[PDB]
This record gives sequence, structure tokens and C-alpha cells, in this order.
Amino acid sequence: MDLPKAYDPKSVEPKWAEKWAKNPFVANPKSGKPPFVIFMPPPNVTGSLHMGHALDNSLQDALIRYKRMRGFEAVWLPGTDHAGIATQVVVERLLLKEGKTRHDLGREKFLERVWQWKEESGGTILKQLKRLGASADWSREAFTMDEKRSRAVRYAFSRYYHEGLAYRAPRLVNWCPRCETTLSDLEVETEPTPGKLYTLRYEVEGGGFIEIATVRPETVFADQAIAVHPEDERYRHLLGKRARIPLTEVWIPILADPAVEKDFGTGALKVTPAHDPLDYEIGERHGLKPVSVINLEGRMEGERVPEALRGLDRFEARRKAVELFREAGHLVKEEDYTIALATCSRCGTPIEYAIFPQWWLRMRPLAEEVLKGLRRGDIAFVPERWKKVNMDWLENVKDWNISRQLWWGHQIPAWYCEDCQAVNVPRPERYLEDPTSCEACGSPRLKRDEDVFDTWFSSALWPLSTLGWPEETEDLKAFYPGDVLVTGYDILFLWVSRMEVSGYHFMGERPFKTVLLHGLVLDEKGQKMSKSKGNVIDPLEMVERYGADALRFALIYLATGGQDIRLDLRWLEMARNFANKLYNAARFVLLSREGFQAKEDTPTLADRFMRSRLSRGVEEITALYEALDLAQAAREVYELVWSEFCDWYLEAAKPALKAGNAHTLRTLEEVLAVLLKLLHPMMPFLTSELYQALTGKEELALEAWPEPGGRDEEAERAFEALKQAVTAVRALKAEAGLPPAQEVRVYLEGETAPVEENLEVFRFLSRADLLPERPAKALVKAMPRVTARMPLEGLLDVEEWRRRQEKRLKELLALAERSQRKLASPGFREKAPKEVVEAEEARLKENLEQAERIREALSQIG
RNA sequence: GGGCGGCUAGCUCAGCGGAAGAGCGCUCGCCUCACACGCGAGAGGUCGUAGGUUCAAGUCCUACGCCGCCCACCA
Ligand SMILES: CC(C)[C@H](N)C(=O)NS(=O)(=O)NC[C@H]1O[C@@H](n2cnc3c(N)ncnc32)[C@H](O)[C@@H]1O
Repeated sequence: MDLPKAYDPKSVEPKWAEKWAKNPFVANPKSGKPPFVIFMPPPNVTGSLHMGHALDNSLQDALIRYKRMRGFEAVWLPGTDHAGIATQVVVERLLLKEGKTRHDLGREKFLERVWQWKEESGGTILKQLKRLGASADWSREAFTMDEKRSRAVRYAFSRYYHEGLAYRAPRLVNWCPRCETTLSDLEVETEPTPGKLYTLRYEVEGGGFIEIATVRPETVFADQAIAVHPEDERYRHLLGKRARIPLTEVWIPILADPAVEKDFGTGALKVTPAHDPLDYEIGERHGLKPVSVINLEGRMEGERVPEALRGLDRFEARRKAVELFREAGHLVKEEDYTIALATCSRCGTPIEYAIFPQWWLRMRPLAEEVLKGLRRGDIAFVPERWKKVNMDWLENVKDWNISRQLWWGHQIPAWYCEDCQAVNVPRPERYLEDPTSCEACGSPRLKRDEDVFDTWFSSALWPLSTLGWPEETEDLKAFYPGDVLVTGYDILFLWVSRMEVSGYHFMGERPFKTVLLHGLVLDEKGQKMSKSKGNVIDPLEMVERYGADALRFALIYLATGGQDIRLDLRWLEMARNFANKLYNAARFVLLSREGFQAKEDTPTLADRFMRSRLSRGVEEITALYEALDLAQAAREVYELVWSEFCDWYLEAAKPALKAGNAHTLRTLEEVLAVLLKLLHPMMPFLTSELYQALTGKEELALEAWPEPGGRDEEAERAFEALKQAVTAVRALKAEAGLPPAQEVRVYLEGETAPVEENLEVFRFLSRADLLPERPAKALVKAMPRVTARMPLEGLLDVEEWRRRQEKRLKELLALAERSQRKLASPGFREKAPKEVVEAEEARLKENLEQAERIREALSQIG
């Protein structure tokens, strides 16, 4: 230890960070010690980490460390996620911001550049976590696209397919013509945008009219019906007729359908299954054959599409499309409108739609496999309000498109016969085998799906792929049901649920026993922190400015009840300042036991007090950790250390130390140990440095959690008496306008036994000598247990003392009033505890007694 | 259209059935021999509104008001 005046994290953290980095806390399946498991949610290989991740891992670490030194086999599986779609976009940008882009350089040369990036980003992420003191079993670091994990998916898919659950068809898919790939619902964002709602109208067979309101005019040529609510009899004479479509000679039918909202536009809508999910739905509800007018490049093409209108852009197609309507006479009324325009969550461009042969996953069945558990009580949720939010999600699931036309992810394991057009999917038993002949036509010619999987598809395979489940390892046997899943609600759907499936379906058991959902950190502005918003702060920018133990402490302190966390640097100071206080407290004890000269070993009230107040602390804090309420523990230990140890105990001990008392110097050292223990999970660095200098131990992390010792009833009540006498006096001086160090005489009445037995402490703390005889005239301070009288010697600020006391009375009678009203209240007398009632009575007893002392003094004073 | 979270001291946030709290800021004193990233003494809240339950309500029930999320096929 190098005990300077102020604590410099930079002289401590880095050396320990490295010591822990180079020598991980490796897990042992045969440790024959109760395990505790946590799967770290793998950070996306896109850039660095931000304060969010920090909150996330900081919480995890604190649990790992606690559990570890609590007696378990702390297993925290680290790892990074390839991000798929994400990383893709990221590397593309780096490229273009150079000159060339994706297509510009093959599917190889590019797939290369992405890995180089996977290294930078994946590497940086690891440092960051190491520097934040992550005691993660880096021996088992995993990576979504490493051999051991790529096997987890490939097998997972195989079992799915050959099980039926994973199929291939042409359901409708949300497609982004930017990235050229299908997305999933959860992957697209519908952000309200100003547009135009056009009402077109056209010829009915025999009769003459039908009117429709569509945001996209171009999608008319691909119509297959006009839908009208079932009960909207305003169309009763149009129901079942026809409709030449504008510019066409195509005659669409007029059908009913519950999905038509009569009150929107005209009571009827156009139906275009090949270009929209609502129409596709209604479409395939009256069996309407799909038909497209625009291709994946987002351009015009099709049978219906009219000459000269086929070709150019999807939008530059509706402009000229409208003019050909009104000027042709079918465009009735156009008008502004705020449309719920769907865009690609990761590139912005508005998604299109298309029927494509893709890989889907019968979610309906799986989802229930999970609900079975939740329903039973298998999984626990911390905020707990998320149980429902989860279940209700699974309640209404929709077959998930697993395919992706991206160049990143896992090349799916499916082979297509260039002859009988059949799919060849390796079986479980030989999942690793690449078919060489079609099991349909027996042909040798085969072609493998060039698609890729959804990053979210592999990620749902984590509580398994980190334990080598592609196979059947010992890790997976020793610790599969994870103990607590830490993550922020932002991915409770695309991860937590997805994983609950893999777990209940591939293992028939909860992937984890408790799901811990913490809020999200967000810029001061109140909005979420994320690479996308461009509102991110590197955790290392903060660590270098306040220190890792600080950053860790802020973040935990603030993570209360799964609530979000608004960025407020003030909280980072809060933390730093506290580290420093903890530090100083330690410096004092270290510098104290310096050249100490033992001269007695006498138990001191102050000692017996802090020991007791400590058990109280250990008990409380443990239970808090036991309830996964770290944020609370954080402020409960702040309390202990600062307000009970530094503010009162250390001070109360200085005289005894000058007096060369060993029992005290001892107690200080012992109490400081336990405290360093308690604080460790949150502030690991400083807490270790200190503990080593204090006891020689080089790995506090491995020490055992403290157990509450005794608890001294009287002692605690005795020392409170003291605290009061001391504060009374220093409150008097304050009011009198007397300087702090000013020598002073005082007289005490009441529970004074404590002050008498521990004179020197009283003196040292109040800076006052005790008067044997009560002074006639004097300034008075009335405290609950004790009362203080200060002689009128010197120049005192009576106006102040007056005001202050004229104000305590204004309050003591007020308190007496409330109590009276209670005690004499209907029902309160007996309908309340035989305790809260007799005590609320002992409040009245003394609120008066004090009000009296003050009243008398207050008036007595000339 | 549904759900949810928030609304407590100037600011940022805890508390969530029995006498209103923290950090910072502010006022007054202090370089008191661990700490000025500090010490001591104070000021500052009818706990978003309207009801209701209960001996007892920021703390529970009920509508509502704003701020923000998530989910949904109003073309
Ligand atoms: C499979 C998933 C783990 C995926 N690779 C992924 O979620 N990758 S990530 O970079 O977004 N990291 C997400 C994890 O970090 C948390 N997180 C991300 N942003 C924040 C934030 N602003 N506040 C609090 N927590 C946040 C998520 O809870 C998740 O654990």
C-alpha cells in the first residue's frame, strides 16, 4: 500500500485487472461444491461497449462474486455475439467510408473484412469487461460463430427440421431492398410518417360504382378482391359483384371479411395478398391467389402492371400511377394522412413485402412447450411484472422466419437436388454429415442453401452452446439450469423467450431458474443509450474519470427495482467520493496500527457498539443480496461505512488509540475486514488492494462471506445516548455562534451514564468539559434521552439559540397534537397493535417533557 | 386499440400500511492530527388530480391528468 492523501484508482485497478485477466477464476464441474450459473448476454461485435453493458455486467459480476465468496462454484460464461444483420451493416459503413462496398468485393473478400472486424470489436469488448473487473471464466469464453457454437445451431436446426417444427414454404416475408435480406417482425420498426391516402373508384359489373382508399396506388394492378365488412349493408348491392380495376380489364370480386373496418375510408378496402400482410391474411381466407406487381429490387413488373408503367422505381411508380388515374378519371379524393410506415430497424429504408420460399419455425407448438413450465412456476421474474409480459408474448406467437439472405451468419445446413428439386437435411445422429446424394432421386448433384440464420436463432441457443450441448458434456451436466439470467427487458422477446424455447424443447427443462430484468441506462435526455441513437458513452471514459469501482457502484446503486437509469454524472461523483472515503477510513486504520504502542486491552463502549452495529449490517446486507436487491444493499453499505464507521466509530476510537488501547485498534482492523468483504462484490478493485494491505491476503475474492456475529442490545442504546449528548453540545455551539474547536463547559441531565464512563470520547467529540453543578442561567438543548445546559460565559448568539428553540417547541407541540388525535381516535386504541399503540403513547409522554424543558429555558432566558 | 413504467425536497432518485429520506445544490461554522473527493449545524416536500377502502395511505382500490415505452393488419 502507498497511502497518499487521496485515492488514485489508476494506481490500483489496472494492476489487479491484469492479475485477474491473465489468471481467470476457472470453473470446475467436479468441484463438488454447489454451483451458481450465469450466462452472460454476449455483446454484439459492433464497436465497443457502452454504459449499458456496464450496468448489465456490473450487476452480474456482483452476483458472481457474492455467490463465490458465499460458498458456491461461480460459473459466469462470457462470450461475444456475431450480431449477424448488425455487424453486417457496420462493416459495410466502414467500407463505403473508404470507397468500396459489399458487392464491390466478392462474397469472400468481404466475408474476410468482417472477421478482421470481429477481432477488433470482439477484442476491445474483452478488455473493457476485464478492466471493469469482470471475474468471468475467460477459459470458457464463447463466440456465436466459433466451431463449438456453429455446431450447436447446425444440430439444433437438424433436430427441428426432421422433427417437423422447422419447415420451408412461401409464407409472406418483410424484405429490405437495402441490405437485400428478409427480417422478422421484432426486427422491423413502424414509425409514423406523413403521406397521402388516395380514394380510387372503379367500374362494377353491370352497375357502376365501388370506391377504395389505399396508401399505395401501384399495388392496385395486383388486386384480387375488394373487401367489405360482413354487416356493412351500405354495400349490400355491391356485395358479390365485380370491378374492372383502373386501367385494367381484370375483374376482381367483391367479398365480405371481418378485417374490413367499415368506418375507415369508404366501408371497403382493396386486397393485395402479394404485397401486404393484411391482404395476404384476408386473401388466404377466401383463397385468393397471390400476384405481384413489384419485384425485390422494388420495381414494377407483372402481368397486370400496365405498359409504360412497368419498370421504374416503386414510388416513382405511384406518382405516374396517380396521374394515369385522375386524368383517366378514377381518382376521386386524395388527402394527407399519417401512415404507420414500416422501416428496416437496422438501416432505415421502408420494408417491402414478398412471397418467397423461406425457412420457418412452427412457433405455435414450441411456444406452448414453454408456457407449460411458466404456468407451473418453473421460472421466476424479479420485477415479476414481466412474467405476464413474457407469457402473453408466447400466447400469440407467429411462425418465425429463420432464413436470411445475409453474408454473415451460419450458412444453413440444407441441400437441394438440382434434379428432383428436393431438400436434403442432415439427420440428428449424423448432423455433422454433408449429404452427397439426394435421398429422393438418389442423384449426386446437390446444392446447399446459400442463406444464413437469424442471429437471434443462434442466440436462443446459449444456455446450451456454452456448455457444449451440440454434444452432451459434463459442464452441461453439472450446471445447465442457469441460476439467474441477467439482462435488460429490451431483449425479453428476441432473446429470453427464444432461449426459453430451446431450453424447454431441447432439454425439457427451464434454461434458468430466475430471470433478472434490469432497466436501461439512457442519455440525460431520457432516451435509451444505443449505438443507433448515437447517444453512447464508453464505460472506460468514465472509469478513467472516476474509476471502475465508482462506475460499478453508481450503476448498481441506481439499478433499483428494474427501473431505468438516467445518466447523471452527479451519481458518478457520489460513487468516487465514497470510494475515497472508504479508502481514507482504511488509511486511518493502517497509519494507526503503524507504530502503535499497546498499553492496555480494555473493552470500550464504542467498540462493543460498532461490533453490534456490524452484525446488524451483515445480516441486513446479506438478505438484500439474497433478494437480488443489489441497488438497495449498495446504499445500505454506504450507510454502514460512512455514517456508522467513519462518522462515529473511527472518531470515538481516536482517544482510545492515543491512550494506546489494543482492544480498539483490534476492533477497527477486524470491522474493516468484514466491511471490505461486504463492499467487494460492488467495488472489487479498491476493496482488494485495501484488504491485502490490511491482512496480507492476496485474493479477497476467494475469502468467505462474513457471518453476523453478535448484537449488543444495551450497548447500542448506550452509545445512542452518547451520540445525543455529543450532538446536543455541538448543536449548542453551532447556534451560539461559537467556533468549532472552541473550549466549552456543559452540564448534562438524563441518561448521562454513557458520557461519564467514556469522558475523553465525549470531550474529544463535543470539545466540552463536564460541569458538576447545574448552571442557573444557561442555553438549553433538549434531546430525547439527554438534556444539555451551557453556562452564559462569553459572547453567545442568543437570538439564534432563541429562534432555533422557539422553533423546536413549535414542533414538539405539533407532534403532541398528532399523537393526542391518534390515542383519542375511534378504533385506533384497540384495532391497532398492542405495540404501535402503547408506543405512540410514549411519544406523547416525552414530546411534552421536552417541549417543557425548552419552554422553560426559552422563557427563563432574558 | 390494447398493456406497462413514471409523476416525493430546487435537481437526479430511493421509500411503497404505521411519526416524510438520500446524493448534489443551497445557508451558517470549520484546513479539528484518515479524508475539502472533507467535518459539524441547518433550510427546503398538504409525496400529479378527484374520489374510495382501512384504526392507519406517498404506501391499497377506483377513475383522470400529463411524460415515456412495448404490443397491434385502421388499407
Ligand atoms: C443475444 C443478445 C445477448 C445480443 N447479442 C445482444 O443483445 N447484444 S447487445 O450488444 O445489445 N447487449 C445487450 C445486452 O446488453 C444490455 N443492454 C443494452 N443496452 C442497454 C441499456 N441502455 N441499458 C441497460 N442494459 C442494456 C441488454 O439488456 C443485453 O443484456
